[PDB]
Parts: sequence; C-alpha cells; structure tokens
Amino acid sequence: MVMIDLYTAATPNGHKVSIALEEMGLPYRVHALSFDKKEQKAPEFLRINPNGRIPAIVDRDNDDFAVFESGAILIYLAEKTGQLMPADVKGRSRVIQWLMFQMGGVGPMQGQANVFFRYFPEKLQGAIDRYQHETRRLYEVLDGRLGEAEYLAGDYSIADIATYPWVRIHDWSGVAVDGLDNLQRWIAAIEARPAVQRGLLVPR
Amino acid sequence: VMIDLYTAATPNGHKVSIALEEMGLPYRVHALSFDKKEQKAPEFLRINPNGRIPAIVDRDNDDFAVFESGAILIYLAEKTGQLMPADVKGRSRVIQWLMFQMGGVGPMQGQANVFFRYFPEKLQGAIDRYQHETRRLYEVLDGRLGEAEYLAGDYSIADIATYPWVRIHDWSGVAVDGLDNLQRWIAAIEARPAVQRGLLVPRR
Repeated sequence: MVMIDLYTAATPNGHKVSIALEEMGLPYRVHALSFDKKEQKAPEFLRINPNGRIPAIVDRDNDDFAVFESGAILIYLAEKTGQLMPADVKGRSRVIQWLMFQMGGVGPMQGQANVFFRYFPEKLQGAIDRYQHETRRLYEVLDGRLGEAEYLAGDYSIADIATYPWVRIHDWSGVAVDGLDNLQRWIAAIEARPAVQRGLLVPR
Repeated sequence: VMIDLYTAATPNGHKVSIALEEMGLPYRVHALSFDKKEQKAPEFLRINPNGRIPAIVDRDNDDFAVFESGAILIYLAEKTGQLMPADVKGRSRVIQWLMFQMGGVGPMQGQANVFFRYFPEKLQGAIDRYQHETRRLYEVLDGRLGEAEYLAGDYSIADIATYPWVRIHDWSGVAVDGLDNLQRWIAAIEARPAVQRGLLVPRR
C-alpha cells in the first residue's frame, strides 16, 4: 500500500529526501540513477521529472503521483505525514521561509562554488571567490538565526533537513564555518540524529 | 492596508506586487533605497535577516514577517485561498513549479545577468554556462506548457513567480524564440491587468 519510489543519487539534494524519509519512517525504495549512463535523460524518467534531475519521487499510494524539486518533495512528505512542519499558520510559514532560503540561496550558491572550485574546465578565481564569499554570507545569516532559535524554524523541521546536507559539505565547497558557533552547534546536533546517518547512506 | 511590502524594482519584488494585485489585497509600499543602503538598516534586517527584497509584514496577523518571494507567495495564497488549489495534487503541482522557479530559473538567470552585465571581468565560459542553463530551463517550461495552459494547470503563484524572470530574458541575453508554448504563456500573462499594475510597483 504505502510506498514512495525515490529516484536519487549520492548528492546533497538527494540526501535531503532520503533523510526526510528515514526521519518520517515511510516505506520507500530507491532507484539510484547513474549520471554516467544518461539515465536522468530517458523519456521514462522525464515523464516523472521533466527537468531531468534528481531527486524525484512517485507516491505509489496516490495514484503514482510524481513530485520533483527536493524542496517541493519535502513539503509534500511533511504534509503527508504531519511530521516536521507545524500545522499552524506562523509555524508553517517559518519552515517555508527557511526552506526557500535554502532552495533559492544556499543550494544554488554553494552549488556554483562547487562548480568553479572543483568541476569547471578552467580555474576562474573571480567566479570561485564570488560563490565562496556568497556561500559564507549565507552561512552567517544561518548562524545569526541559529543564535535566536535552536533550529531554523524553531523545532527541527524540513527546513533544517534541506539545509544540512549542503552545510555538511562546506569543506568540499571551500567554505569555512569557523567563527560560526551557532551553525556548528546545529551541525553537531543534526549529524548525531540516527535518521540523518541512515539517509546519508542512500543510495548505497 | 493590512500588508506592508518592502520591495524594489526587481523580478523578485515584482512577483509579490503582482500577487498582491491579483489577489486584491491592500498594501503599503516601502520602496527600499539600495543607493542609501536601506537594505542594511538594522530595522530591515529584523524583518529579513538576509537583507534582500521583497519581504512583507502582515499587520493583520500580529505583524508577522515573511521573507523569500516564494514563501511570501505561498503565505498570501494560503491566506486568501487564491492562486493555489486546496487539494493535495493541485497544491503540490503549484509548489513543484514554484520550487523549479526558486531553485532553478531565478538563480540561473540571475547568474547569467551577473556575468553578462555586471561582473568586473568578461568570462565567456561563465556567461555561456548560465545563458545556456537558462535556455534549457526555458525549454523545460515550454514542454510543460504544451501539457497545460499554465504551469500547474490553472494560473497560479507558480506562474507569477516565473513570469517576471522570463519577461527580462533579453536583459539576460537569453532567447525565447522557437518556444511557442512559453511564448503563448508570456502573451497571456502580460495581458493581465494585475500583472501590468504589479510590474509598476514600486514607483520610480
């Protein structure tokens, strides 16, 4: 009956969703998509995510309803389970605000830092500096907020789940967290959670 | 007015002024002067710690602050029951395309703008990267727009979030030529009176 099909890969955006699924205890199975073999481009997967990127899910119990965009998936699952996002207007919106900050800010900016710092054919220091500097500024925003509240929206939520897989890999991105004591507390808190440990292993 | 809007004449600000105009919500405009560093006044950071526009404060609701354009759109849609369906599939379709815009179109077209128009040096590889990625995202929109009249079916906050970016494609150096469905959608949306009004906020 209840079954989420998860199409994913070992990346921060993929880990957002596997962590959420493990936190919520929903049954799911993995299709690990191989970049090398063009799998994310096949018409069969594009029928699920026309953007041809992971993660995406198909909710088998909802007439095989497809959801793409990690942030939209986190919302869909939170609403499905009633977990990790409060039901009240203000509580709901705090979560969505910080989820959007991750979706429009942290992910894209840290993603571009990775691109130029690690992947781009040519070393473009100005582009590297732009994105590491911007990523750091965003980390300082998070750090400030985490001085006011234990987790981004108050209690641990999909907002933290969206953001943590990115912060986790800051060194790879070439961005430091030193001096950000609230962010560090939060990093240590979330990395300790058994569901986070489990989700980080998916796909194997 | 029950809503205070902090904004500027950018695509992200326009998303929100279009939405307010569509929904018939009264609002007071606070046009932040970046020339005078108003986005860095401590008083504004208490509303949006990211120090960007737009942001709102809902005076009707204990002066609740909402930042992130995508989160403001969801907040306003839920408040009024307009421009996003109540049912599970319909609401998720809207959030999926909205997240597509917030994590994809806005960020990628925004970086095209940076390297094409504003960056201290001309890095042709960076310009190409983001203009190409932006066109690809437009192609995805165009495919979806063959399946439905608007991105989530009926016109919604997902279209409102996407249109102000697509509108300025030439500023970004990105063509919409050859994308008939996207072009149909452009023409439909630009003809909406609330869109015409929202694009004029704030006054010069």
